[PDB]
Amino acid sequence: HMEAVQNRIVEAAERVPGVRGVIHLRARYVGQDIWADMIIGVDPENTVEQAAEICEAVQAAVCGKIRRIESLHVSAEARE
Amino acid sequence: HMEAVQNRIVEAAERVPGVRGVIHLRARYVGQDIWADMIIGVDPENTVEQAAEICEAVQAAVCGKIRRIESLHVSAEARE
Repeated sequence: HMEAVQNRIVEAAERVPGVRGVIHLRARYVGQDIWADMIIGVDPENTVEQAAEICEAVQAAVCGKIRRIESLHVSAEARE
Repeated sequence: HMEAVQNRIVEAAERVPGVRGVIHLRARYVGQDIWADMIIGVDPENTVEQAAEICEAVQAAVCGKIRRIESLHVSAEARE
């Protein structure tokens, strides 16, 4: 069920270089698939280009570890 | 009606230093009030802190020029 899977999403995101916590994570089942929407924190002094790069990195790492996720949006917000 | 008001939103955003076009703008009436959701473009080499600053700037400039707007979210995406 969901919570197990949410823990796995947060844990996978957090192991990616540049991720400063997961700020928000919304996940829902579309049948047997997961669709999710997430915000990560990032260094405020990172450039927008760097923030985008970490987001794709997170998107790839999470999709790679949790196979049932068929849609994942990752966006970023300054933190710390 | 709406389109007039959307033109005014885009025009106000675009006069703010650091705004590289309006990428997306969703506006709806909640009665006589406007609630809107917008994405601006920004220099990819700006820092996340700078991108946030321009967003607040846009939020303030648009709310100040279009009085019926009672809710406005501004977020940012690298452009050019």
